[PDB]
Amino acid sequence: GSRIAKRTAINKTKKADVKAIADAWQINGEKELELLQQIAQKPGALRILNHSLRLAAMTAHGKGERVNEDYLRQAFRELDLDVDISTLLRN
Repeated sequence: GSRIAKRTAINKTKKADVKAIADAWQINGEKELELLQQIAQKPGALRILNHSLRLAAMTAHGKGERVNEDYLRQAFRELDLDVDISTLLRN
């Protein structure tokens, strides 16, 4: 049957919801792999933050993106997380 995972999982938890955004994606290379080493398998909640957390892997964001632990925030924050990171950007 359907292979739906355990929805409602703990994606970046709530307390680590903004701390993961820092050590979660390209923040170091070994400390970020750990977070996802136990987060993309038990998220069930990205979507909400994924709207702009999809950047965690998008290291080419041609519009606004830093290059380091900050990049993450400048990736899923430099924009807004409501429409700029949606599917609407160009003209």
